[PDB]
Amino acid sequence: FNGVSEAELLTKTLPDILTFNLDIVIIGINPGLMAAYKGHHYPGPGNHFWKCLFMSGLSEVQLNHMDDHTLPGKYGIGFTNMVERTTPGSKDLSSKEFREGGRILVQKLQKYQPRIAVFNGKCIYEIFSKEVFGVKVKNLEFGLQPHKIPDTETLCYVMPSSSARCAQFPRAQDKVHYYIKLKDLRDQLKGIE
DNA sequence: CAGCTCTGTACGTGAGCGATGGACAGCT
DNA sequence: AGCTGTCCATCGCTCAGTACAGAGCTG
Repeated sequence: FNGVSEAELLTKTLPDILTFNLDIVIIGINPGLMAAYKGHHYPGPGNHFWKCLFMSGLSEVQLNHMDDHTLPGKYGIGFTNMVERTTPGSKDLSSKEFREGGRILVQKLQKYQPRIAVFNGKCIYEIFSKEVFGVKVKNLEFGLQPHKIPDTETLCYVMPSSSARCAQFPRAQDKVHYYIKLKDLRDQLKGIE
């Protein structure tokens, strides 16, 4: 990491990119090493987020992590994470951390009230749902969820993690459907006013 | 028995490493 | 021609959640 130790990166955090009146908030699991290094969302050379955002038409050009600060004003997209703490993988986080994260995340969403809270990962929505709605899902599905963030009109939309670690959706192509459906949901909500 | 939870394990792509060797040019 | 060093193509390899079997538990 250009002479920067893994030990130093694990201490770093990644600032949220949140404003009011957003259409979408991308909720990641937590910052990975490269995200902590760069100070930008999804720089992972293999992470599919920026590729899926373009292939779906949520961005009209291929953007990258360096553009994340332009996303609220130009595309109506913000960013946060279920957990603040940096680690190399999603399995380095404890259940307590996730639940402490969900409580902080629900307050952030209740403050900014985006049209749609996007869970970039199934695992984080499984914990979120149980913690915030008291609902333990039997057959948890991707896409639009039946509960709004409490005391808001904010919807919950779930996608497989943009991380390339996930073998069930091996390519950015295998996840674009969900980004397209997200775009469709947004265009519907903007049309409904 | 029949459901639950909780943990352990297995799994596809493609980008980017370091290592290796071939192509090639400079010089004698 | 013979030698030596750089460069670059290419190789093999690592590595960035999810689903599910099955043990242990419990109604």
